[PDB]
Amino acid sequence: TTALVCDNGSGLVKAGFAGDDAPRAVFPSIVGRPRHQGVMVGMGQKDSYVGDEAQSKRGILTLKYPIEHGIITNWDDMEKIWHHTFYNELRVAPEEHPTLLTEAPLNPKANREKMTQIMFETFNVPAMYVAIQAVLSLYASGRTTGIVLDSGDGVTHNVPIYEGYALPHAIMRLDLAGRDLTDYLMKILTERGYSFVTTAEREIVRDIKEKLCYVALDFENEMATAASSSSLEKSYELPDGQVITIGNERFRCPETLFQPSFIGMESAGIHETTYNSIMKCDIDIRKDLYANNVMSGGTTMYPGIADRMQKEITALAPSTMKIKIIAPPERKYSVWIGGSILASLSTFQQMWITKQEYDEAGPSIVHRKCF
Amino acid sequence: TTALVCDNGSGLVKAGFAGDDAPRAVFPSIVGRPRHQGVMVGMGQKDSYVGDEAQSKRGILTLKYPIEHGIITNWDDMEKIWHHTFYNELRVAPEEHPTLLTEAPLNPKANREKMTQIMFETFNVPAMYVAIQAVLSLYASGRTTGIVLDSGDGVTHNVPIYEGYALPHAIMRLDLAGRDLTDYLMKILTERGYSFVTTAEREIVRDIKEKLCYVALDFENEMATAASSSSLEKSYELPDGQVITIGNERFRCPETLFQPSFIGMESAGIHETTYNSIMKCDIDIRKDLYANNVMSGGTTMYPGIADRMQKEITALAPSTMKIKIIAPPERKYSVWIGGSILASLSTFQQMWITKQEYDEAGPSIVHRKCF
Amino acid sequence: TTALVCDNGSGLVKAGFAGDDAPRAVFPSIVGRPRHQGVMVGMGQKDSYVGDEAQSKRGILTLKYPIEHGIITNWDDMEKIWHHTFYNELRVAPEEHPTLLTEAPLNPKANREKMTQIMFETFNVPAMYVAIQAVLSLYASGRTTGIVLDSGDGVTHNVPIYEGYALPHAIMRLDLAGRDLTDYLMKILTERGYSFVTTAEREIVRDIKEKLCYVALDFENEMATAASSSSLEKSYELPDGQVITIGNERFRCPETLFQPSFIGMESAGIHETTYNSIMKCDIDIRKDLYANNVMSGGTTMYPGIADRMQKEITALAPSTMKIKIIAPPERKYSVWIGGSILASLSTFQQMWITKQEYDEAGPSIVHRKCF
Repeated sequence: TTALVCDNGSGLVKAGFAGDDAPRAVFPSIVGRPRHQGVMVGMGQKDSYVGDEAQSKRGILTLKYPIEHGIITNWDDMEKIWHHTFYNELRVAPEEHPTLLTEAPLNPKANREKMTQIMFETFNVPAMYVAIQAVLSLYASGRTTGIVLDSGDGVTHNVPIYEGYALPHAIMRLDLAGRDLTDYLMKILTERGYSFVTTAEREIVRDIKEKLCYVALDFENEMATAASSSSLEKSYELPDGQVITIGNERFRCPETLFQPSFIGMESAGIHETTYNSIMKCDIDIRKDLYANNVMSGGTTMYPGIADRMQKEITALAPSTMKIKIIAPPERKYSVWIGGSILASLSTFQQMWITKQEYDEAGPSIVHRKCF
Repeated sequence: TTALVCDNGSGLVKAGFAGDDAPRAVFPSIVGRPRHQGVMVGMGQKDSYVGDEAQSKRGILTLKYPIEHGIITNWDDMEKIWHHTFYNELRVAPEEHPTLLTEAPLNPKANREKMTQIMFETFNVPAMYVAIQAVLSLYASGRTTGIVLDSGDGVTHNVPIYEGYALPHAIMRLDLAGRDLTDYLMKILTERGYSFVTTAEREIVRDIKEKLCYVALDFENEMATAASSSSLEKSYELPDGQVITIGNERFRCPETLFQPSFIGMESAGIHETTYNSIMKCDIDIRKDLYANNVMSGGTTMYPGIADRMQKEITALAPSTMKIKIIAPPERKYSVWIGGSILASLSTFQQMWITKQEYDEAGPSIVHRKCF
Repeated sequence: TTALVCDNGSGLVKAGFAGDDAPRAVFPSIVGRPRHQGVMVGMGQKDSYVGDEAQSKRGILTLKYPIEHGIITNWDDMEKIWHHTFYNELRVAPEEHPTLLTEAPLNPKANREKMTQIMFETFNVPAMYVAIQAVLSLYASGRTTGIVLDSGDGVTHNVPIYEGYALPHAIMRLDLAGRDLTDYLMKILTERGYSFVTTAEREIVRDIKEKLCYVALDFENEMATAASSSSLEKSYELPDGQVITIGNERFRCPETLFQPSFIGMESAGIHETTYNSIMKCDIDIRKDLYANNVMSGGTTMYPGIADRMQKEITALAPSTMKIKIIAPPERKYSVWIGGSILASLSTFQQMWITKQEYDEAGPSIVHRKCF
């Protein structure tokens, strides 16, 4: 009695069979529709494109994401994707295989409830389970207890976990991502003496961030040194036809995660927030949580972020603690992997949700059953 | 239920039966009337000559074209031609056979409407359809999707096409032809040191263009080399009784299509215009459109034009594209052939226009039904 | 110590003396060059015409605008214009009078820097200042705080302002203008049953928009009523020799500004964009900004646009706001007037930019000094 794992990401969709250790089918979750009327005339009496079919036609077409992190607002597009995943990608029948679905942290009551109903009434699967993306990531690292920061191509969250059990009532959402960082990056460049007011320049700033941004061991020490000298300056030539320069900007951009005050947020930096989440956690797992801090997703990929996290937590630490930061090599696909191992374990078998249980208790049962 | 195909060209008329792969009746569409009164006195109490009858009497008589590309202004002459085509040429009854008619791009509302009315009220055909000359050409090459440049003996147009569907709202008209090129050709010859001010000389320049003009791989490279040296010079003796010489002129004449700035036009060269038309096209057909560029008609016959087109498009191309230029051997009769294959296909059967549909919606229905 | 005000528009140039309340010298900024070679032969061994000299010769000559809104790409032509303005128009010496220059929103770093350098090194003026066209318009209405929509004969922008201070980092550019609207207008006419495929017809559509287009109190209500009935239909006879008709088209054309979705733009309507700009603004000026919304320029002239703006903003408003729309009678020349009043005020005297300040800080200093 194996199950299918469908991971709904913030930019990519991962599908596979239970007991498999690597995804064999990955594709973005996008809907292709014409940008404007001129595109529509040449469409050829057809509506839209779904899946890999629209992937190579992306520039011309408007791509809409069924998932906003976050929250699924377009149900009609989302349905097409699941169909495409099970049929065109997986090439298996949903009725003969159970389905494992992922959910965004703090998922709305209407949104979580509608999805489960579709799986049984529409697809008519024998049994399906819904799990948290952050929870899955911890399993992949092989750690049952820990805290995982999940940043994908949409949203970033801090979720504490014990022996596979999470605390949804204690999950905080971070709205700070690379795009926000880029606007800050432009602000710092302007102070330096480089003007990036035009739209073309802003795109260039984005490229600069992606390839020329890293984080230093001590921000206050490094920022002042970079601000008063040209020792850390770098220059990059883009294929478009012009040359731009970046200096203190390279480490200042990622800094805002640690110090939100630079962008203008009421909430305190990520390093303190991680601390608050662990403090609110179970008494015998805190020791494990500090030594099991794991970051997941493409956005948090920036090298040295783990080292930078280590620097602030140790300096700002109280007294009865030790700080170690973990950054697994497979962190990009950590979320999918945890579900796979979890589904292959005996302990998780009792935690599955069936059709009969669903009808009587509703999708709400997820808070009581799902950790 | 077969149909007759009547192709109304910018100099030749092609007629035949549906399912036939080659025209068996071709003749120019001309009206013969006396040039002056002296011709009129010897006429023999008669008005004018229509069809093949006036073809061998062309020098003496004024030939008027019912079609200006373009736009049909003389209805009375045009009617005679259709009659001649169906009766004297085809030798079939219009009432027993459906008729397929062609139309010029951006055909005026009054002109398109009057023609269809004549076909049903006058000829009383069971059903008739009107198609675009450019659209037909693409079918002949066996390509359902592509972009075709149509240059005949009257006008040149760029029309994008997908699965047989065209975009009339996005069609641009080119007024640059060989005759315009010839005037330019005279201008360049004058700079060189050859004087062609007299009328007889101008005719000679025309002959020179027709037999001694070709296009080089790189215009800027070649023009400077030709201008500063006699290495590319050629001389031709006309049967009339005099000898003339052409050099850099041979490749400069066709160049204006690529670079309209030489003649004095606001609009940019043809290579850029083709690009603009494809960009405005449907998202999944653009990849096909670049690899399916097809040129049709006698004017664009000049060898090396396809090679020259290839050179500029690749050099001026952005980044996410590949450039291939197609020049089919049967391009002279490509327009007629596409209609023939199209009429023999099941998919096109649903796209035919009938008498009842016509009366309620009018000739306008053509934009909604005809691609 | 008075100054000269040179307003560089998107079609007209306004010049005058500081302390004057009305422009006494206005002329389009155009360069006259031959359309083609035939014009060139009759030129008379001369290059081009600048200023009022080329104004009555406009049909024959190609007119090039030094300013693209927007962005100045042709420096050589632009220089001639300033010379003509100060000398032939103004009839004053640039060296004895300070010069006030205007700039397009989001002006490129190279373009803004080159202009200021020319004013001091070339003209050698005692002192010159550069101001934003949108910022100037607010002063003319007599309001120091507000938000101004600037649409001329080139580009449309939304710029928030407080006590004379603007926010260039928060300025969004609108590419929607009457010409774009006209293409839409043709699309709606086609649906109705009127065919405007030919080029001559398109010009007619333009005339129709200019004289027969207005905006109704409720678009959704009115569009459906107009679509299903002939009650709002109008007909116009052009002097050329033909008669055309317009109905629902009259209010649908201006609508696209409110609802960009009709043309095919990712961005949301202007009414929402104005809201976003104010929200991002200073805390004590928002109350003033909503009650001080001012529109400037010829394109936004269409009567009822202010009334239409009022309808959507009130309906889509959250809770803690009141909506009032202001449309000053002198809005056509509002941009020039604000500079005039601003130059005559004591508060602005400290905000002027001098030669010594310029050389050390560069043209960039404009973001720090100019609001």
